[PDB]
Amino acid sequence: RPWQILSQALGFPNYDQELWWQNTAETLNRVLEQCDYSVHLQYKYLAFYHKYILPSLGPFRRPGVEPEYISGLSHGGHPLEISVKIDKSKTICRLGLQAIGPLAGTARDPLNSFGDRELLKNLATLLPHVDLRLFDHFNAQVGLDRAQCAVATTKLIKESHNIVCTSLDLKDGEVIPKVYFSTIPKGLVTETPLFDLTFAAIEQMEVYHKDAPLRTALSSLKDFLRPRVPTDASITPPLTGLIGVDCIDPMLSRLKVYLATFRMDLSLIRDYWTLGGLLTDAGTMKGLEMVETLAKTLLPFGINYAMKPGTAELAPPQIYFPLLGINDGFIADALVEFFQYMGWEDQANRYKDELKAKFPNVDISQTKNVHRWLGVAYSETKGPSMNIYYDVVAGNV
Amino acid sequence: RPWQILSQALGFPNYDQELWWQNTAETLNRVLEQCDYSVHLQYKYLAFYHKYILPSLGPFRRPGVEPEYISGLSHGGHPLEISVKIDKSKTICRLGLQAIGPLAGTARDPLNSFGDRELLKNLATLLPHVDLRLFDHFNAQVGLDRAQCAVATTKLIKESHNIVCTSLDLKDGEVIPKVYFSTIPKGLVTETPLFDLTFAAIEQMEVYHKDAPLRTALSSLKDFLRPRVPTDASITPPLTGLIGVDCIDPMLSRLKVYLATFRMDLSLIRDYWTLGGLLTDAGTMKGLEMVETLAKTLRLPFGINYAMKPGTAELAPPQIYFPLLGINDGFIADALVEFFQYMGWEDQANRYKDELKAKFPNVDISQTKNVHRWLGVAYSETKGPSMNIYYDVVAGNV
Amino acid sequence: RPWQILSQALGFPNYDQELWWQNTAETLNRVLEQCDYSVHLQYKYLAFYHKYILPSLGPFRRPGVEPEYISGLSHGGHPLEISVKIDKSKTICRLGLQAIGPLAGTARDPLNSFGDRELLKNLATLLPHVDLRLFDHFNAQVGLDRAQCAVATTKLIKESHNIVCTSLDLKDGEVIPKVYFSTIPKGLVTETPLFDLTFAAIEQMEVYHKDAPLRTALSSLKDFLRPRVPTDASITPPLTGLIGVDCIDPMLSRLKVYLATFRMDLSLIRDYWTLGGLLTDAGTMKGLEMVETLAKTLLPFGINYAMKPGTAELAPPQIYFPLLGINDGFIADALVEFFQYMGWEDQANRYKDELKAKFPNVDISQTKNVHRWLGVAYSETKGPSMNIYYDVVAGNV
Amino acid sequence: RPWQILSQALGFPNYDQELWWQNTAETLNRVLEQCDYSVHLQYKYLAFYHKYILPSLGPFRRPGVEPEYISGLSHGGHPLEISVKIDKSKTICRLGLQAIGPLAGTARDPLNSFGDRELLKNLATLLPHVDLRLFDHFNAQVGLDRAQCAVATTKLIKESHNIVCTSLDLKDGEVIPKVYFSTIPKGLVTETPLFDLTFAAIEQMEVYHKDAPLRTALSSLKDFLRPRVPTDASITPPLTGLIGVDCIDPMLSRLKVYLATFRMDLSLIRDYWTLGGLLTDAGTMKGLEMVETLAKTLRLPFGINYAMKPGTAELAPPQIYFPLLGINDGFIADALVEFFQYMGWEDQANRYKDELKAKFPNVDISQTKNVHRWLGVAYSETKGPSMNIYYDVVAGNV
Ligand SMILES: CC(C)=CCSP(=O)(O)OP(=O)(O)O
Ligand SMILES: CC(C)=CCSP(=O)(O)OP(=O)(O)O
Ligand SMILES: CC(C)=CCSP(=O)(O)OP(=O)(O)O
Ligand SMILES: CC(C)=CCSP(=O)(O)OP(=O)(O)O
Repeated sequence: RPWQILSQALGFPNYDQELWWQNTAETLNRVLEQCDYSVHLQYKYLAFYHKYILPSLGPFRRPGVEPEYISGLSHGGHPLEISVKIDKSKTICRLGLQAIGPLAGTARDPLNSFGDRELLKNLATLLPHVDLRLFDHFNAQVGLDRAQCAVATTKLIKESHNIVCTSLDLKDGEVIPKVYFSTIPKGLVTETPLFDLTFAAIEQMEVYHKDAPLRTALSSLKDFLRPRVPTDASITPPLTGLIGVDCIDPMLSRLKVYLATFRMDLSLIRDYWTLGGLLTDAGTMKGLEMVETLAKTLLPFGINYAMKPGTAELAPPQIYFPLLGINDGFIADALVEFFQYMGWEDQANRYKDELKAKFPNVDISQTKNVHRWLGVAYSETKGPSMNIYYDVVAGNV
Repeated sequence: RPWQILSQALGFPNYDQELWWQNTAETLNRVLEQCDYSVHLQYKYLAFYHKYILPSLGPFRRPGVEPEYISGLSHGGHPLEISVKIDKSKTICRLGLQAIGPLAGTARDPLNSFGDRELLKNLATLLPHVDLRLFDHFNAQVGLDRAQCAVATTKLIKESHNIVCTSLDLKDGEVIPKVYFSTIPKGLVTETPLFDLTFAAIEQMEVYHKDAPLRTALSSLKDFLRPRVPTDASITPPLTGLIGVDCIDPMLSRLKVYLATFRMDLSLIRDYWTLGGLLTDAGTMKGLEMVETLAKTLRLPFGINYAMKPGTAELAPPQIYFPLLGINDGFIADALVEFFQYMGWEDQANRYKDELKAKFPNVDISQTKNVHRWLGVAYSETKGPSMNIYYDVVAGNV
Repeated sequence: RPWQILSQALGFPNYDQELWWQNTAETLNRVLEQCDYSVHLQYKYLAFYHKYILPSLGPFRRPGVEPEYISGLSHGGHPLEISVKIDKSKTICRLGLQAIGPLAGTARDPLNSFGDRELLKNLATLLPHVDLRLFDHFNAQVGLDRAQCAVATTKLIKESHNIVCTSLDLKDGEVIPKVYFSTIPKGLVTETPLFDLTFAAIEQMEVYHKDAPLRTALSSLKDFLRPRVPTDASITPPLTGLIGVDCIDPMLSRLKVYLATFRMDLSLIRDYWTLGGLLTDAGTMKGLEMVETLAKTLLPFGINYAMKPGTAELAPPQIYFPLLGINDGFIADALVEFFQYMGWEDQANRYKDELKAKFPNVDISQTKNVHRWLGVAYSETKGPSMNIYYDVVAGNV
Repeated sequence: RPWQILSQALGFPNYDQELWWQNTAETLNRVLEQCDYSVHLQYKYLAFYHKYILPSLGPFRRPGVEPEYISGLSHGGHPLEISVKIDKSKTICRLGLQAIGPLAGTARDPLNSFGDRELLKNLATLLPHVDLRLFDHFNAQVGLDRAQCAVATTKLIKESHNIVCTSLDLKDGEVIPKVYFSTIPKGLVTETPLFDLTFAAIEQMEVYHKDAPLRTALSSLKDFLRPRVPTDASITPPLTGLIGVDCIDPMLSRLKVYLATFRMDLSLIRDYWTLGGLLTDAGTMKGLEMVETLAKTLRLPFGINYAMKPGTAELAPPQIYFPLLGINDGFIADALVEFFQYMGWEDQANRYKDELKAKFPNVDISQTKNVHRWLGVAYSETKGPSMNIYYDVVAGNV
């Protein structure tokens, strides 16, 4: 099996990397098999994961060994998630991580400011299509000096001592990086409103200055958000908490503005999904039925407005439902029912057996931590989609 | 001696680092001694150099071993310079380099786009006051993807396959990084005028949006440069070829706009120094006599560097850089002694030649023409006159 | 293809490693395909080669870039060879290299004394069955301090500034290391006879002291060699120039004593093969016919006497014929004829097309450097074998 | 100060190295100052420590972070000791460590079999006089394959999962390595008596075969030890538990055979020191009074170390090591002052307590019982009396 072959061939530089492999790689290889990646792509991705991702993941938190840096990405504080993006026809595997520098969570690096850019630099000599210009732009806008980072750690819980995180889409035989920047540490430290920081950083992008359509989309977005998020410097949800970009040509990159809120009823779902009455068309409304049916059939909620250069009109967001604390057997039964509702008969018939087989060390009918998030979207061109985000480590124990 | 002691204590991870040390570290230790750094600071800076700078310098170009990446920083293609900044009261040592990545000058990294940021990342965990925000800003504005980098190499000579370089001021017991970004590769690849892209990148700075004084200074600078540099996309002089920042809090960083030109007579020196008649005050005019006297007392382009700081609205006179490559180093030393006497820097005059000899003991500096590379001169209202001398250390040692 | 997939997944830490891959890995993957290794084993070996062997190979000598260390292993000074061991039924791929330290061929490391042990140390945490005790034993016996190493470089050509080299058999899904130690630098520097050094080092082995059979074999070997090699300190072939061991349990390791000579006529072949009349049995004589037929159908010659603990009697040696300077098209036609002589019809029918396909950048009917060595052996239990050693780099240009 | 200056210049690759430095480097710099090393040598040894020793020390065991490998070298499981060797005329500083590989104490490396040789390889390219031949010889004789290593861990406590450790004498402006190999894991796994395997490994040395004097010394040693240590495979005292060599030319290396025992009265001290009546001369007998006086003036085993050199046929008296773990460090200091007065080392007596305090400023050394770990004493005919004091640096700093 590819994960086993690579272990045999490569070994491990240190014990932390060995443990990360022993607790994630079998699962990943299972995911890639189940999403119908060829064997050559299984090897591609697993070898990549070994060489580039294992060293970025830092120490493997476990009984008796408490890392200086604790991630918010998972229940046990491990900076890793594996996610699937499901259509009608295909499923795509993705990794989400924080790349942990070797002084992270200590005075020389209080918010783990460097690990993600170091990974991306390695990715840029590895991969011909990786572009760091949007990364560098937002790092310059929302990054903090060391003194500022220290101040931020006094005002945030241990699981939120971070500015950046990274995802890698394993798609089209390639690795496609995306990054997300948190606005919160900068908001806190400079006592600037999150709304102003977020849009100030966006409006200084080189692509913003060249693309009139993007400027039109953002002004619509701004007009929707301005009345709904704080005008002052509080961290009072609903709030503009992350900015997302693809690490590709800035003209092709999607710009992502993520709201976080703890409150989500039907009125709020409607309001977010339709941008307050702005989107009334039949595609948007079909999406909204889907989201409402999902809520019925079933950490902050997330609303992610994604914009692309050359497009003047906003689309409906992706909405993220937190699943931490809900039984994983129930979630699986709920998703099967939702998949039948969508007419995704093949996804419905396989979901629960393939979930078991991803996570053989665990009884999903007893766990509550393995599904962490679910995102749903509807695109005008691409159709409906579902993202399921798993705490791999929780599922491997 | 410190450079010897660190060799014995540290050794070398590879032969290229050993050769770098053997061709630069004696000289550097000499310079620090001559600028009256304490012994503890000599160790501090030499140990730092060994740990952080040696691995960043790449292969040591020499007969039989042609690196894939050739730097424009020195005559022999070595990515290193050492410079001294001389006042009346003190002398400061500084290093200039390019941090060479391990695939530099090959298809995976045609313009050496990553080494400098990697060095700076290491400097940020080392040093409590290092800030990368201006670095990242300009890297986003003037940097290029791989395909663009490959295009750029087809339009530039081998010595100009670069976007960034780094300097380290060894001052106040600290290491203070500065970086410089070339506008040329982006100008060439996007077929944009250098003036436009330089100012477009500056005007998108976070500090530009917060600081009215800086905007005002740049607006005056723009009015002066717009008529004097190309409005088209040519690389002809005078041109806006580099943008410089300090890797510190953006509010305290100096923003530097560097012109390169090959033509420099007395009228041009006047025009640059006074910003075309804009500066007429007595401090400016004293600076101008000094610079005129230097030009009289004495290939690469001339440089003119306008340096602007947040919170200051008015432009100051630039620093002017005289190129010295190809002029005998014994002559340059005699000229500098005379200039130092003119300034009333009697102590600097009396020591300059003997210290020059002692900086470069393994080569007869009176026979060479490549060791002094540049000379910069400035006058500040608050600081007084200054001189920067930039040496091709490797040419002084091989 | 696996070599391509790994390139894509892994990239390269530096340009030298990239060039080594671009000039050897396609060939290796071709060899492994032709010897019928499964795809999973192709990935195993190619991933291993990338992680462990590429960094050990040092700079890639090429026009404009002259390394400080020049290896004798190949025509262009590259420290690599790939070899095949051919039976009737199977073919085994092996790598031979010198692991180049980062100060090799300079004053801090004049004979490249450290790179091979550093590779083996990495192999010992990678592989459960690797044993370093025989390595360390012979390193202690024939290794030299820095001053001695400097003296040795003044008395040897640049291509002989070495004490150790390494081979890796790619067999049974495993990597099996072997090492060879040169007696010459120590002989030269201490003005000790090679015969005395070689046997002194052997007789101080822990296994020699425990195994009466081995002591009996070596005393027979000593009685054969003593009259035929110098009693003085000259490097006058025939001479005892290398000692070989397997990096496994000392009780299972074969101990190999290699003679080098520039003179090889029928009388000498006979004398070496039969240990001077000592071996007269029908197995030995069939071997000898085979070797004689090979010579007829077609750097020093090599004679390698291999002994194993628990066996009191000597076996016939392996004899190594240097092929440098003989046309590679001719060698292929000669080997095809020899394979027919042996009744290895399948090996005969495939040898020349598979040779072409290993080395697609080159016209074998014009080159003289690609076959470097041929070894032949006959074992009482295992049967006849042939080892062919290729200059991979010469074959890739 | 040098330890501060190197921190500022070098920083740390990871937090474990930072913590090591923060808990040992001040103390080390203190020791070097107190032994009258020049400032240049302080830098030399501190820079060396940073580059070569910090990464070899592994994780820094502390509350909340339990490393996979736990060393027996110190009370807190930290693989480091600092020791001073005191004469009448000088004091020499030495480091003892285990070089912790990155899979140590796990299935891929159960007895930490590789870190020490990796450090020594780095030392061989650093230092012109380092020689690995004796290291490799004993590693071949007493080392174990992985399966054997896993068996050994089932028969030994966690603090004894080791085969090798390393010491570095900081002497003559140089670093001189020594290594020690434990015979215990091989004794246990092969069910061989410790006496037999110790001498079997020694007798296969290349130098043993060339040097009649060394063979004669060992033959006398064997006659003395054979009746006193087990003839069976038990780990009971007295036992031959370590073999020591210098990593230098085998002809100049001292070969050290160390006994460990828990029982030490005046008759036993006499028996060990005189090799059972074998040594009766006036130098030996003066040494013996000294050692008797030390025992009177004052848990781990006692150590007795017989040290033999090629070209010497006759045995000398051993060095005897008194274990001090569990005895108050204020008391030990008062005892040593008294012993120093007895020796007529008035200067050593007058400074010992104040320097002890200043070596360990972040802990009150009068309250601790773990800081002095061992005391060794020797007498040479050619060299005079000596004392080695071994400190648990980490226990003195945390
Ligand atoms: C960081 C979290 C929990 C979600 C980010 S939204 P995403 O990038 O995972 O979703 P897409 O890949 O854009 O479909
Ligand atoms: C890199 C070159 C040739 C010139 C840079 S100007 P500088 O930064 O060296 O001069 P100052 O340090 O600003 O005085
Ligand atoms: C070093 C050279 C050219 C030959 C060594 S003999 P070998 O080990 O390659 O042959 P075997 O693998 O023992 O059949
Ligand atoms: C490692 C331990 C506890 C004792 C070793 S004896 P030593 O080598 O430290 O003493 P000397 O350096 O030989 O004086």
